[PDB]
Amino acid sequence: MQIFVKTLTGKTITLEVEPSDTIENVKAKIQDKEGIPPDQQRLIFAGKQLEDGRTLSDYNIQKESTLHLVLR
Amino acid sequence: MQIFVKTLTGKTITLEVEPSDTIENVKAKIQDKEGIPPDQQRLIFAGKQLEDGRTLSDYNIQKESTLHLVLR
Repeated sequence: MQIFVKTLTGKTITLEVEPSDTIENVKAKIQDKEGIPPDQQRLIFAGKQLEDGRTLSDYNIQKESTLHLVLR
Repeated sequence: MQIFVKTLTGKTITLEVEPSDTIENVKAKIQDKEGIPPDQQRLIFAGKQLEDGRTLSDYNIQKESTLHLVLR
């Protein structure tokens, strides 16, 4: 399924993922596309910070869901 | 002066502040508006995490500056 990630600068990125994909895997996909190291990235969905040891399905993230990316 | 705070969901909040306002005071203003407890909020500006014991002027935050809010 496709998901969207918005940046602090107003950019939107589209990613192809599976509900069984891990958050760490998602961060890795972002690194590949934007060059941002996973340790400097924070992912938020519906006001909650997503953990690297959990999956998309655990957060009930559905197709065309939009995640927010924060930089540290 | 007015400042802007963006959320992980893409929402933008406008706040009225003074350069002498403390970060803790700013968090308190956000709590009043969004109901998010200050202990669950992280404020970032120009890539730096703002501390509760410092003021806006210390970070050279000027009118119409945009801060980023992160949830924990």
